[PDB]
Amino acid sequence: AFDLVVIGAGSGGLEAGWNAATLYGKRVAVVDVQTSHGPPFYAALGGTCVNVGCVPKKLMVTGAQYMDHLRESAGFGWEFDGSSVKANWKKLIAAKNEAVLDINKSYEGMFNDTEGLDFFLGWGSLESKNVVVVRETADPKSAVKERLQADHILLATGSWPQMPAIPGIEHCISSNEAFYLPEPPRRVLTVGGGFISVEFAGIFNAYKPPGGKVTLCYRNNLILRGFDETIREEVTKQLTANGIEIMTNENPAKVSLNTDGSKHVTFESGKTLDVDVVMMAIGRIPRTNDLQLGNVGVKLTPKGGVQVDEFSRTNVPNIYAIGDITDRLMLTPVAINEGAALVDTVFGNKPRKTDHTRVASAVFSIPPIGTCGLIEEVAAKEFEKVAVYMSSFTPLMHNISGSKYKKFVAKIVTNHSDGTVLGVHLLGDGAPEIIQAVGVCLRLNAKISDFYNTIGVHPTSAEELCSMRTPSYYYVKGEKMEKLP
Amino acid sequence: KAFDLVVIGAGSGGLEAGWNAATLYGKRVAVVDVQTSHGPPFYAALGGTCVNVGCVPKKLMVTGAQYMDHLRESAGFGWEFDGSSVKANWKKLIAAKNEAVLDINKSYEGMFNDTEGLDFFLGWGSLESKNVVVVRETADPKSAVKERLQADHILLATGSWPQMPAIPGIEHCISSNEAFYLPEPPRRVLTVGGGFISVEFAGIFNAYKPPGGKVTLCYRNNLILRGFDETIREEVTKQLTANGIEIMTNENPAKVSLNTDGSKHVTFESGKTLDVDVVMMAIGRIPRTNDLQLGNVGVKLTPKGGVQVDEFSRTNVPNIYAIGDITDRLMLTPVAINEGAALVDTVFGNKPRKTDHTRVASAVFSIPPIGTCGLIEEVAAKEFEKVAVYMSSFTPLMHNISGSKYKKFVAKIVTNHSDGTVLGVHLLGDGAPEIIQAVGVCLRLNAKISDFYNTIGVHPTSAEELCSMRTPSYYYVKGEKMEKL
Ligand SMILES: Cc1cc2nc3c(=O)[nH]c(=O)nc-3n(C[C@H](O)[C@H](O)[C@H](O)COP(=O)(O)OP(=O)(O)OC[C@H]3O[C@@H](n4cnc5c(N)ncnc54)[C@H](O)[C@@H]3O)c2cc1C
Ligand SMILES: Cc1cc2nc3c(=O)[nH]c(=O)nc-3n(C[C@H](O)[C@H](O)[C@H](O)COP(=O)(O)OP(=O)(O)OC[C@H]3O[C@@H](n4cnc5c(N)ncnc54)[C@H](O)[C@@H]3O)c2cc1C
Ligand SMILES: c1cc2cc(-c3ncc(C4(N5CCCC5)CCCCC4)s3)ccc2[nH]1
Ligand SMILES: c1cc2cc(-c3ncc(C4(N5CCCC5)CCCCC4)s3)ccc2[nH]1
Ligand SMILES: c1cc2cc(-c3ncc(C4(N5CCCC5)CCCCC4)s3)ccc2[nH]1
Repeated sequence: AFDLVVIGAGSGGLEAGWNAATLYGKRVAVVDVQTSHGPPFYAALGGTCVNVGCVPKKLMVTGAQYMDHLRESAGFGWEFDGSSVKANWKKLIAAKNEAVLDINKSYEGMFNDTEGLDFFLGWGSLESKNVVVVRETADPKSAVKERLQADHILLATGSWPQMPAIPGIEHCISSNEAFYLPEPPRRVLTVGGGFISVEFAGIFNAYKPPGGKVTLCYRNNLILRGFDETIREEVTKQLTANGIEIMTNENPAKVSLNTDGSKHVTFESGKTLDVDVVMMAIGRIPRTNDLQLGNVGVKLTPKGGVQVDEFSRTNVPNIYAIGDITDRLMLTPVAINEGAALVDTVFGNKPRKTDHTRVASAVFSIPPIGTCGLIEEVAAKEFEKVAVYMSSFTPLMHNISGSKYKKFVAKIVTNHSDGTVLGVHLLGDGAPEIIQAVGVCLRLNAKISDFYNTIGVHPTSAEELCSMRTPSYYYVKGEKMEKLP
Repeated sequence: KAFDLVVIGAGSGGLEAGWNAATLYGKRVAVVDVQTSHGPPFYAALGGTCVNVGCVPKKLMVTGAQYMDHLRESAGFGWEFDGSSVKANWKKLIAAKNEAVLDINKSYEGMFNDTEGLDFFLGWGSLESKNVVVVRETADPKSAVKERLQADHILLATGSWPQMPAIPGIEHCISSNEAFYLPEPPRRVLTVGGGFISVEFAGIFNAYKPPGGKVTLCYRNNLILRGFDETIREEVTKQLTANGIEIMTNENPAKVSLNTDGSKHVTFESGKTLDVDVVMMAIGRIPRTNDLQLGNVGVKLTPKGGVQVDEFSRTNVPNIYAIGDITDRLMLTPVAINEGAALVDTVFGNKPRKTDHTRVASAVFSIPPIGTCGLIEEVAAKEFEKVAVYMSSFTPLMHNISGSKYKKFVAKIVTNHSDGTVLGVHLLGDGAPEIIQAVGVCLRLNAKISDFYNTIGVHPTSAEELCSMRTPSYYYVKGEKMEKL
């Protein structure tokens, strides 16, 4: 039967499926490859976010921040036995595991008491345009155990870590394995400039044993591509100031094992480095190869993502795709938004589509980032006159903390014609929390004057966004100079 | 000496006015204050109450006090150290706060020194005549004249002063002013008042008290923090009690006597007794009109005691104005600052401006803190016929792991249900003050509840919860509460 079958019980899949059984009394199947977090498939019921993404990572960052809190407390008069201090990775992971497994179970409970909503363990594939094969493994020639007849098929299998084709890649891990290392690595190399590499660099930096060293490498000049440039250079500096070695214009060429089990990394430049863990975080790719999409001619974009329209529909009439598989904005709240939007269009004539512009996102680096809308060099290309407001203060408390390097950065980008805010980019503690309501402002087509005529809350870092009245420089036609001529 | 503007009180509102008039419109400005830096004998100084004995030093001290929690909470995330080696040094906190405040003092001098048309005068300002501010050596009219400043315009900006009740033994009590300079942290302390100052200091003393210590907060009425949201009022009461602070509602001191060792024997009106080492009165703050000689020129006061002003900060006497705490409206730094800016724009610029006093975001730095903007349920139910109340409250995952399960987060949105416009937002928990800032911008844009829940969330954050409340938890219709329509 089944009005809807969902392949992938993640952020997008679970929302679409719940908004259908409960909202419209439809019959829904959901397929995922595990009931609980962990090896060998890592992602499981709940999604990447719940099992090996946003949720456990936040807890681990929050754990890592305590290295700073402990150090910084001395400036405020706190003393304790310094050389009795121990960062217990194993207690942290155990505490993370129980937190995730609690959510695993709650969804398990959700399924086992909601009619029109049933869950099927195993690997979903596309047999025909109205049937989904639930096999036992990813092997297409493994035992079948269900064949779900479907009116509507939703593809929500998420994304998967990218690995470059070098010798020794088997000895490298991804973020997935990072969540389940039995020991915190003494020497670790995270590969890539993206947010995952940066966040884990901070986590490992906090929990590493004595004699330790995190190194982060990037093949190009400046990490965190696609983020505001001043923020990119500052985060680089502040990570450096907290002991992380940032190693740009380098890329691993091979990886051999040493006689102790550690990794001997050789870079393209000929430079070498011995580490205990090599974590590849060079990209996330859409997870399509186990779905047998060739069997029904489901089309892909030039980059291996499932092509869809503004209503999440493929070339195949009653097959849909949401979340990370579409290779767009890889964010849990967007995948959730797409899932809820997909349903009420199809199962309730409430035609909603998701807005992908001006979406607030964070990066829980130490220090963290918050961002919404366009960066300045992008805004310059589809607007005639762009204004950039910039304020970079060392917060109140870090004069005392001993963490003088912790500069807060606040940047607003406008179409200077009418002063509409196109972008807002924040660096420093609080940024992720500050930016959320900035999302709401941008959605209300807020102008710069709406910010600086708003009365500040003092003392806050957020305050700064209401204290910038005059541009620092402009972009006209795409050119950067200080004064408007 | 002849000037365009003479400002009495070099504080939040005063300085902003003087700086703006001098730097934006090239006017000749004199600013008067009794000290160039913080502390005894006059506490407030160049920079204002906020810089010297207010928002700035109290935040640093709250931040200091938060490390008690962080150190305890770190164990949940695998941090190990000798807990019996932990102790807080109060003199180091005070010393560090002193440096930070001093640098702002030092910075404000040098602003005067380098900006022409903007001069500082040390001493006590007063109205001799409608165009003459007299500066004397002391607050006493009999003291020697130092200057007689001719003025086209006079701005009164002397702030407020701690109200001290007229009970016997009041001499043995202190105010916030002296609390900032205590040589030792009080083992036992009574903070008298239900307002934000008392609460914040109770948290500070709670963290820094020595072994066997006890903070007690008393308040003559039933529930602390009048004017704030009732759930938050009741929660922060629980969370303070949960962290070891004894709350003493419906109680009020009647007298104080000295014990043999120098401690304080408080007797309440109810007859109950309590021994403490410090009694800090924070029962209110009253406009500082004592020493300004307002009767000489006939400046009128409100029946409440503040300087009466129209919406453009004008007194009854032409060319004499007043802003900030002396007007006895919203005793907040940014409001005074906005009032000063609006005043200088109007008088010396060619466009009238006035401070909007509604929908002003504000904070309380309890642990955890409050962030709030707009109306509370009860006030909204008098103004509007139909009122919705969206609510969300839970102990966040982080704190279930931390061990501080008492730390229940609270988000609330008050709406006029007729059109859905947000009238009030209220928050309790980590990052609340940072979150609420951009919420101030939203409300200025007359945002509706739909604009929040249709905005895409940032995950994982506390703020996210503001964009996830789609149906009212209850309603207020025609003034009456009900769980339904
Ligand atoms: C380390 C890390 C940190 C992140 N942090 C954040 C963050 O802070 N904020 C944020 O917004 N986003 C974050 N993300 C991204 C976020 O997790 C994804 O955007 C989100 O999970 C997308 O949801 P989805 O439904 O598209 O895919 P997912 O939620 O990943 O769901 C895919 C699910 O489908 C299952 N599956 C796959 N193939 C099959 C098959 N053939 N048959 C059956 N089941 C299958 C998988 O087991 C998986 O559980 C992070 C990602 C990573 C890797
Ligand atoms: C403990 C405490 C905590 C606070 N926390 C916050 C907060 O977190 N956020 C917030 O927004 N607000 C806070 N406030 C309120 C804030 O400090 C005031 O609202 C603000 O300082 C008012 O500024 P003002 O310009 O009215 O006068 P003030 O800033 O108070 O300055 C007035 C100045 O006038 C001087 N003066 C007085 N008499 C004379 C005279 N005769 N001649 C010359 N000079 C004179 C004084 O020395 C003083 O420096 C706090 C207040 C206190 C007491
Ligand atoms: C019986 C019902 C039941 C429901 C839940 C839910 N958890 C989260 C739920 C929600 N979504 C998120 C992922 C798909 C469901 C839907 C209702 C509340 C908002 C989250 S419902 C969890 C356990 C349950 N047991
Ligand atoms: C040496 C120090 C020095 C400091 C300043 C200022 N610091 C803060 C200033 C501002 N205010 C604070 C109170 C009214 C002026 C004015 C600019 C906006 C931010 C704060 S101006 C200006 C010139 C200075 N020369
Ligand atoms: C610049 C001046 C300055 C002055 C003080 C104090 N002055 C008086 C102080 C007090 N002295 C009395 C003798 C022991 C404590 C008296 C005022 C109340 C707090 C302590 S603290 C503290 C910090 C200061 N920085």
